[PDB]
Amino acid sequence: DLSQCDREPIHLLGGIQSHGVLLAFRGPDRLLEVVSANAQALLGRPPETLLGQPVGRVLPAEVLAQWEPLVARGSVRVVLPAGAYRALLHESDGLTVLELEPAELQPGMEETALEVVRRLVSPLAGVKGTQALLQTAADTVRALTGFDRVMVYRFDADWHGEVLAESKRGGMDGFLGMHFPATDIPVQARALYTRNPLRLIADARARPVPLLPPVVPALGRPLDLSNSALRSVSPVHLEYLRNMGVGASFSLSLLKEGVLWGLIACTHLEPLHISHERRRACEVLTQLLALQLSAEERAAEASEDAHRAALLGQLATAMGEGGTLEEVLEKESERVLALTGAAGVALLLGEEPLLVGCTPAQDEVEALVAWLATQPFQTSFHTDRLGTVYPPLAARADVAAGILAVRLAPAAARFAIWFRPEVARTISWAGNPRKPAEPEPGHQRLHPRGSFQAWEETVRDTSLPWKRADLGAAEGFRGAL
Ligand SMILES: *C/C=C1/C(=C/C2=NC(=C\c3[nH]c(/C=C4\NC(=O)C(C=C)=C4C)c(C)c3CCC(=O)O)/C(CCC(=O)O)=C2C)NC(=O)[C@H]1C
Repeated sequence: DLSQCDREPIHLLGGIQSHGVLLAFRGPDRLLEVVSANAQALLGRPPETLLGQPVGRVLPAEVLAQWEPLVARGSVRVVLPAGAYRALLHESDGLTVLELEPAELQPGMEETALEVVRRLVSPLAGVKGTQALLQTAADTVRALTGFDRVMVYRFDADWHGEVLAESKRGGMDGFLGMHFPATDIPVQARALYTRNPLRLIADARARPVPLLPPVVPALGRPLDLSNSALRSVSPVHLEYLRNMGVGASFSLSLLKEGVLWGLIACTHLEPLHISHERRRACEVLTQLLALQLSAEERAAEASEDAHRAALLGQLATAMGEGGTLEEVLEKESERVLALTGAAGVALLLGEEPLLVGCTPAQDEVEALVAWLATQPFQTSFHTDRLGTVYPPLAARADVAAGILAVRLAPAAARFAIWFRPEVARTISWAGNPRKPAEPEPGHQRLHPRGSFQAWEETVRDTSLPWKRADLGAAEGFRGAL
């Protein structure tokens, strides 16, 4: 992909976080093949001397005595000398990978989890706007995690993001409404998070624990840690969190109708571990928000549709109430523009264009009509930045930053073109986006940027996007012309 942020193979770093232990076994004798260098944390004896041993001679009796439900469920609670641990299994590179990490200590967590689910599945939830949905999603995740700050972060069209909503304890500073470059979460990070929706950085300042040996010897590269709960993250991102003053981090992928829409990102000023079962509870809340968002969006799409269907009906009644088509369209100007949420429309019904609302002058309409007759667009053409593809109108963002054109004749140049002004938006970046990272001379190390202080730009010359109901309304109005 684009830069070297994207090139770091974050699933192949060969380290796990220090609060857990990892063990990987091969073949039917279950021979210890990959083990973390801290494995004495939970194995009585030094890990390098257990490379090669069958699992019955490696693992504590405790874990062994739970081996059956472990194998069949992929997850079980074990009570070690060192406390209650949560043991997880998965498969990677032809190995069975056992991960142990401290287990949930509150017997009532799940009970607490069901109560915050209620807040978010609630009878008529999200009824005071989807902003209120985002806030409640932030509120319930922080209520359940104890994280100092919880945010809802949304990826925009170019994969830079913005904070839509924030929930934070009193005195925490936040980033509500701020924008962040796409490189802050690079492309191979976003692909990993599409397949693994959860990740915890329990202590941003702790050192990664290496795996032994540093390659899986069959393959000659490190063990793949894509599906590991204990995967230690890219050192650059740990530096990023240090620069933010963040001691611990936990984020959840928001997948909406197949694709990565955003994250629920949590941060804490001190280290903080969240149990595997408490993070699975937070995942239920994220899927719940994604469900509520989809439901609310489809409903909005449906209600908008009915509005445009009401309109063409009111225009149909209006025609055939007397007069010519140009006559009734002129009187029904407001409805004609409403169909696509436009400020103006030019109709080429044969002769010189009929100009309704604010449109460019007659001559600019004639030039554009002649140019649209050249392009390939089947039946309808639309853009929200006319000026990047049609320079003669590039300076008239006041009346024609976006257009929506429909063909009224096969080879002839007959069209309805709706126009939209620009919509200026003043955005605050968290840091200077022209300098999204501080590379070392020679560009081999790379470091995060040093400051996240507000940096303001106004985006000009672009209209509100054309909505699906806009294109539907226009297609339906071609018949009447
Ligand atoms: C040149 C490389 C860069 C880089 C690398 C990077 N970032 C990664 C993960 C990650 N970044 C964020 C960003 C944010 N956290 C916030 O709170 C906000 C806004 C308020 C932002 C924009 C997040 C949330 C994550 C996910 C991990 C987490 O802490 O929850 C990764 C992948 C880490 C991994 O191993 O998975 C990489 C490689 N960041 C840069 O800024 C540049 C320099």
